[PDB]
Amino acid sequence: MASMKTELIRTISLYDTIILHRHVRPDPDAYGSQCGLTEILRETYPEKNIFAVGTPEPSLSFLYSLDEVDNETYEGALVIVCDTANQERIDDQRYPSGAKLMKIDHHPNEDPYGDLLWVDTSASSVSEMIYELYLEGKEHGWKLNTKAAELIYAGIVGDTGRFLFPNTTEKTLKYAGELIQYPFSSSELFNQLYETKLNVVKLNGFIFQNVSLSENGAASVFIKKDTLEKFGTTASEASQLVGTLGNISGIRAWVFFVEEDDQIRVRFRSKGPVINGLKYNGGGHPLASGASIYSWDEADRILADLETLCKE
Repeated sequence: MASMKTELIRTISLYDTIILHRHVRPDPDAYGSQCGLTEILRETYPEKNIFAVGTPEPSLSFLYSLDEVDNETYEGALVIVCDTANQERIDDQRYPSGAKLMKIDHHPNEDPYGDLLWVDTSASSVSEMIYELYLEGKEHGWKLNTKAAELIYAGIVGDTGRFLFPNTTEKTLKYAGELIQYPFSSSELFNQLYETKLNVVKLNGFIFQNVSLSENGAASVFIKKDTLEKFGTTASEASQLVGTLGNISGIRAWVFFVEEDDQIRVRFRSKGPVINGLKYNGGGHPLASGASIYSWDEADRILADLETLCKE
């Protein structure tokens, strides 16, 4: 809604202090929406006290640095939470202690928190929504500088896997075209987003070398303790590699089994068949899913089922 968009801008003009949140374990969209908006507000309102809080992610610290804020700073503040569907995942829970709370998200509105809410499930990403907000804010004095343009672009390219994912729409590409006119270097941004440690690259090599495809295009990857120790890779590094099998000729759906301290992180992926239906105490989207498990026996039966989902 255009009105709804205007009501956010009006509210932002009104508060002297604005403190911005995002979700725990932030991804590029969280940096681009939260920090992109911070940077628009800093440029536009050099008289306001603007702060972006939370715990940084070291692989994205190159985008922007966060602030360490006192409890007193929230008194009478506007608080803005970006890209966070559930209150319990907001990084830095002090979010409701301001005078006002504003929710800007693209995930379904199951937790309809905020005094003002702007939820658009058709946006690719919350970074796209921030660029659309800025388009409506321009007429009200908003300024997008080079740093902000770079943040928003980074959000959009990280969240869509660089216009690869089904969440890419016409607006995504249009706004990216607009944003790429700012004098930041897109190629050094991509170099940094995609920079990968040699040991993780090696683990990725081990996975490619040993993957096998059934008759039905099903595939599986067991990354056990020993494997992690040998490559010096964390379980989280290993699981983040699940998406690298997607270009294999004839692959339909696959799964990673990563052995953690407490559980075994399971990651599912599919080139077509729906895999949320595969129940095992965890679900997700139709082509990307997750769950936990507690023995290899249980993994072995997930396998039998994957075979079936792929045969059918």
